[PDB]
Amino acid sequence: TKGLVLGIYSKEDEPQFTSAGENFNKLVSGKLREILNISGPPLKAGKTRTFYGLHEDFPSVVVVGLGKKTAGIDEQENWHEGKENIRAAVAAGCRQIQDLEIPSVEVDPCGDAQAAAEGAVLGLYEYDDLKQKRKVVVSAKLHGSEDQEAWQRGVLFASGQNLARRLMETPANEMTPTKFAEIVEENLKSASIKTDVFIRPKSWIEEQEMGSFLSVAKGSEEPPVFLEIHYKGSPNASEPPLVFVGKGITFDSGGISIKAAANMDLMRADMGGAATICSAIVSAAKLDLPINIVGLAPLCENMPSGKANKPGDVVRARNGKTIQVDNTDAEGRLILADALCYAHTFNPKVIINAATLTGAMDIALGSGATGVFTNSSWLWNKLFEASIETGDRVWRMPLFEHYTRQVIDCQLADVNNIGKYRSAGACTAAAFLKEFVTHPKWAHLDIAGVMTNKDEVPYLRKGMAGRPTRTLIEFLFRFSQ
Amino acid sequence: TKGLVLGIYSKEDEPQFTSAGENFNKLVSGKLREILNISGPPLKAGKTRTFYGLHEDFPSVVVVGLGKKTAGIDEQENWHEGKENIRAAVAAGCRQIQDLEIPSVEVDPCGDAQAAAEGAVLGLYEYDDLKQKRKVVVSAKLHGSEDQEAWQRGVLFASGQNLARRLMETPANEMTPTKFAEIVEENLKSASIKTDVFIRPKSWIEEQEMGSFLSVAKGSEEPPVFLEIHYKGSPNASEPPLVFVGKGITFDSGGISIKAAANMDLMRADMGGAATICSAIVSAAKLDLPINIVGLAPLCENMPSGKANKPGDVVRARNGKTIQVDNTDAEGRLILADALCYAHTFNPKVIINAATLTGAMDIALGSGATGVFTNSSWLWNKLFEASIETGDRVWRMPLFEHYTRQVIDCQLADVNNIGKYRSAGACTAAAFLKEFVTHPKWAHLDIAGVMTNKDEVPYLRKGMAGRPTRTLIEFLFRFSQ
Amino acid sequence: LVFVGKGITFDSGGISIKAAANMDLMRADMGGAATICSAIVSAAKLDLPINIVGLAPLCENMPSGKANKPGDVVRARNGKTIQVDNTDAEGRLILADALCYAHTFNPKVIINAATLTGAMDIALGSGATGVFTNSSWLWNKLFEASIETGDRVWRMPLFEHYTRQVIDCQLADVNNIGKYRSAGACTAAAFLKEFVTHPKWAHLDIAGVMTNKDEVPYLRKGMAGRPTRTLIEFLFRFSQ
Ligand SMILES: [Zn+2]
Ligand SMILES: [Zn+2]
Ligand SMILES: [Zn+2]
Ligand SMILES: [Zn+2]
Ligand SMILES: [Zn+2]
Ligand SMILES: [Zn+2]
Repeated sequence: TKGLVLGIYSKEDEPQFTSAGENFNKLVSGKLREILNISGPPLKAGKTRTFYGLHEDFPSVVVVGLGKKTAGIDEQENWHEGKENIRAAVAAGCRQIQDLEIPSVEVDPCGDAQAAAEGAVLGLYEYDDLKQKRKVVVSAKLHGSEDQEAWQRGVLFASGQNLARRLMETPANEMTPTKFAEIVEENLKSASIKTDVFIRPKSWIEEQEMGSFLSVAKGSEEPPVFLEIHYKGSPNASEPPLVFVGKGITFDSGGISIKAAANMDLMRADMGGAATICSAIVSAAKLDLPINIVGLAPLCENMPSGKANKPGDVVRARNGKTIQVDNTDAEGRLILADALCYAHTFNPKVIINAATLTGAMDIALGSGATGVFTNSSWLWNKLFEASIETGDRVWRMPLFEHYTRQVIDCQLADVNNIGKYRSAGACTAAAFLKEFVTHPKWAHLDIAGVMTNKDEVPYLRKGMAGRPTRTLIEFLFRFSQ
Repeated sequence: TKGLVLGIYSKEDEPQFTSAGENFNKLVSGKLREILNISGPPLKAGKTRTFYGLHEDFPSVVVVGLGKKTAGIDEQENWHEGKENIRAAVAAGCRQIQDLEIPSVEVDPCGDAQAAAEGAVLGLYEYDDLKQKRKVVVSAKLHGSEDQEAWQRGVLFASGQNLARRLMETPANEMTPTKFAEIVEENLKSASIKTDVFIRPKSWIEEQEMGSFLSVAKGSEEPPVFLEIHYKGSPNASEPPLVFVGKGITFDSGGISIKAAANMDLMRADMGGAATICSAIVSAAKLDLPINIVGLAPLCENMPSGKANKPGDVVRARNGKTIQVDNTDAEGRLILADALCYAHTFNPKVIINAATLTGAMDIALGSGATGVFTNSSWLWNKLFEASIETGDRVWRMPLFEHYTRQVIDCQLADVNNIGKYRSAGACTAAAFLKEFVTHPKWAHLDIAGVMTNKDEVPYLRKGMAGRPTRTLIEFLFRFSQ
Repeated sequence: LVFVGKGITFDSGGISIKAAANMDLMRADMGGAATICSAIVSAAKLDLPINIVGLAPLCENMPSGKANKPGDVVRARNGKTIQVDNTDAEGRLILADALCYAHTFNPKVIINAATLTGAMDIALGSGATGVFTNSSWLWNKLFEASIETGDRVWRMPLFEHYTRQVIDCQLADVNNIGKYRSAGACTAAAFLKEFVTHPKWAHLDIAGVMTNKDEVPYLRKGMAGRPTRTLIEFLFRFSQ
C-alpha cells in the first residue's frame, strides 16, 4: 500500500492546499476538504492529521500543516523559514506513515521539492542496527514527476547528514579508527571514480613528525589512522583544493584527566568532526561538484593506561612548536594541531576544520547554532549564507588576541593546551588552533553543542544529529558555482 | 615636583618621538635621545623607561612605547588599535610616576589627547577608601594647551568608568540600595540642573504591581529602592527618551538556591548593571548631550531567610505574566522583568538594559567582549561602532526562538525563570527578558564576564572594571549628533 | 650519612586517581630525589670531607590493568606487610623499602625527603618544610642550618598517637593511610617510623615548599628546589 503526505497552509474562507493537495481533493470529489473540515481545528505548522480510505491506492493520507505560504527569510532567526516549515511538516507526516508500518510514501513537494525530500529522509532516519526490534524502513518518493532533480538533490543532502548521524551514533568499539576509515573509503568510492583514499598507518604518521597526535594516541591499544580523502572534481587537476579537517576521536574518556562517568557514552560522538567533513565530501562527489577537495581526519581513541599522556607533558607538534599538555582531556586541540599543519602542504584555497571541541560551546550557544571562529569575513559570509538555506545555523565567535595571550602561558612550552583561566574556553581553544595556521582563510567550527538532538530541531529523532553537514555541502555547492 | 610622561613610536635610524617628546629633546639639547640610546633596548608598546634629572622641573621623565604610529582600526580585533596603544602606554607611564610618590604629572597627548586622558585617569585609579594605607593620588594634566577639549572629554569618559568601578567595588554593607541611590543622585545633580531623581520606596514599588522584583527583595531586611533618573537634555522636552535599565542586586547570595562560598564576595558587584547605566547618564549630563535619557535601576539584595523566595514559587510580573522561580539565584531576570515593563511607560526611542546576568556569558566570551542580544541590527551597529572607538568591545549573541521554547516550559507558569536544559544559559536568560519587551529596539547587555579585571586590559588595575561604561557614553555621544 | 628521596616522576594517583585540576604539578613528585641528589652534587663540588650515600627509588604512579588495587597487601623488604588502602599514598610505599636498604650502609645519620603530603601544605604552607625526627640532636643541626640559609625547617611531632592510627591490623601489619583524615602528615611520618630502627633519622616533608609563587622574593614563580641549601649547609657544618 502507499501512504500520501499532503500539505496545507495556515489560514479567506479555506486555508489553501498545495497544488498536489488541491488536485487530490478534486480526484476524491471534494471528500478530503470535507473530512478535513468536520475533523477538528485547522492544522498549524508541523501539525498532522491522518485520514483513511479516501482512495484505493492511498488508504492513509496524512495532511500536514506548512505554516504561512508567504514565509521567507527571517531576518531575526537567520534562516529561510518556509523551508524549515516544509522539512518539519513533511518529517511529521512521514513518521505517521511509518508508525502505521506502511512501506512506501508519496510526498507532496510542497513548493520546494528539495526541502520536502530533506524532511522525509531526515525525518524517517533511525539507527536501530544492533537492535533485534527494528522499525519498518519506508521509502519516500516524490509525488509527481515535475521536479525530480530538486527532490533528488534534497535526498542527497539529507543522506550526507544521515551518514554522519550513523557514523556518530555507532558505539566506539564498533566504530574504531580503521573501521571508520573503511566506511568512508567505501562510501566515497561508490560516490565517484574521481577519488583517492589513503588510510595512513602509525608508521606514516610517525614519519610525518606528528608528535601531538601520536601522544594522544599512545595510551590506547587501538591503532590510530590518518585518513586522507581526495575528491578531484575540478577540470583543472592542479586547481588548489579546499581542505576540510576533522577531529576524529573515536572515544574520549579524558585520559588521565578522566571524564566524570555521567553520560560519558556520548563521547563515542567525539569523532563528529570527522563524520561531518567526510560526509560532506561524499555528498560533494555524489553531486559531481567541479572542485578539488581534500579531507583530513586524524583518528584515534583517548584512554587512561600506563603509557598515556600525563598532565604537564610537553609534546612537539609537526611545526616544531612545543605544547604543554596541562589537561589530557584537551586532546582534540593536540590532534588538530598536527593535521592543520599538514593541511598547508596542499596549498589550499580554504582550510575549514570541524570538531566537537568544547563543552564551553554548548554553554555558549547550546545547539541553536554551531560556532565559527574565522580569520576571514569572506569565509564567514559564505558559511552564514549557506546556513540561511539549510536552516542549520552558524554564529560567529571572536578570534581575539586576548584569548591567545591566555594560552601563550610559556612555563615549559611555546603554547599551553588549556587556557590559563576557565573563562572563554571555546575562545581560548580556537586561539590555540590559530597558533598552527598561517593561512589567510581558515574557519574553525565547534560542533560540540549541536552534537545531539533531543527535541530542538523537529525533523530529527532524538539521538546524534549529524550537524552542520548540509551547511558544508551547501557551502561547497555555492563555491563550485 | 612634576613628572612628565612622553611617548615614542616603534622603529629608519631613530624610532620617532611624538611632537612633545621631540620638543623636550630639543629643550634638553639632545640629552633625552642620548640617554634613551645608551639605556638599553627600544621600547615596544606599553613599555616604559624612567630617566631622572634631565630638567629641573621634571626630575622624573618616563618615556613610553606607543607601538606603530600607523596603527588604526584593526579589522580582526574590532577596535582602533592606536588609541588602545595610547591608553595602555600612558597608564603605564603614569603609574611609574605614582610609584615614585610624585603628586602631579604632565602627560603628552600622544596624537590623541582623549585616549591619553583616558589612559591616565583609568590607569591611576584606585579604591583604597577603607584602607589606612592609601596610595598618593597624583593629578594628571595635559602637557600643553593645544587640545584641552579633547583632553577634558577623555577625562570625562574615564571618570564615568571610574565612578562605576568605585560603585561596584565598594562592599555591599556599605553600598546598600538607598546608599547607591544617594551617591547617584548626588553625582547626577552635580552634573546638570536638567536632572530629576526619584528614589522610589517599597510603597511605590508595591503600588506599581512589581511582583517579581518585590519577591526577590523580601528575603532581606534591607529596604529595596526603585531609582528613576532623568536627564532632560533635549531642547524638545517632549522628545522621546532613550531608557537605560540596570540590574541593581547589591549583594547576591543566591537566596535559598545559595551560592557556593568560594569567591562569593564578588557578588557585591551584582549591581554592576546599575553602576554602568547610571555612570553613563552622569557622564551624558556632564557632557551636555542634547537628548532625553531616563535611567531605571531596581535595587535590592538577594538573601536566604524565613521569608525568602522558594524554588517553585510563582510570582506575577507587572504585565500580569506569571513566572515560575525554579532557581532563586536567577533573580536579576525577575527584577528586570518588572523594570523592563515600566520602561515602556516612557514611550522610549530605544531600551538598553545591562546586567551581570550570567556566568554563562563568562564561559562564552570571558571578558574579551560584553555580549549583546538585540532584536535590532540598527542598535547592534551603533553599539558595535561605539566600541570600536573605546576599545571596550561588544559581540552580538543570538536571540533565537529556540532558546525561548526552552523557557516557555508551562508547568505552573507562563514562563520559567531558568531554561529547561543547562545549555545556552546566556541565550535562554536573554530569551526570558524578550518575554517582557514589546519594543522594536531593545538591547540586552550581559556584563558578567567583563565585571572584573585581572591583567586583560592593561590600563586598569586588578579589581572591579566598570565595563562597558565608555561604550555606552560614546553610543549616546554619537546618537545625540 | 645517607640521604633517601622519593622519586615519583609523575604521580597520577593510580586507581585512587587524582583530580584533574593542577595535576601537572605532580611532575614534581620526585622533588625529594631532586633535593637530596642536588645537595650531594654540591657536597662533592665543595669537597666536603665526609662519606655520603644517596638513595632515590625512581618510578611513575599510573592507572592501568596491572596497577596496584586499593586493599592489596604488599611485602616490604623487612618482611612487613602493608595494606595499600589508597594507591595515591605511594611514596610511603616506595620509601619503606629504600629506608630498609639505607640500614645496610651502617649509617651515621639517615635523612629522607619527600613531597609526601598535601597535609603538610595545609599545615605550614611553604613557610617552612616539616621535619619529623626521633633525634633532637638532628633537629638542632637542621634548624641551625636553616637559620643561615633562610630556608626554614619547623619540627612536627612523632607521637605514638599517630602510629596507633596506622597500626590498624585488618589484613596487614601496617596500613598505608591513617584510619581518620586528621594529622595526615603526622600519620604518614609515623608510617615511615615503622621501617627505621636507627636512632638518628629525619623525615622532611617537602610538599608545601614545592612551588614558589611570590613567597620568597629571590625565586621566580615555578618549582622552587627547597630545602636544598639547608641540606648543603647541614653537610658543610657536619664535615667541620
Ligand atoms: Zn577530550
Ligand atoms: Zn575530545
Ligand atoms: Zn543570582
Ligand atoms: Zn544576580
Ligand atoms: Zn601519590
Ligand atoms: Zn606521590
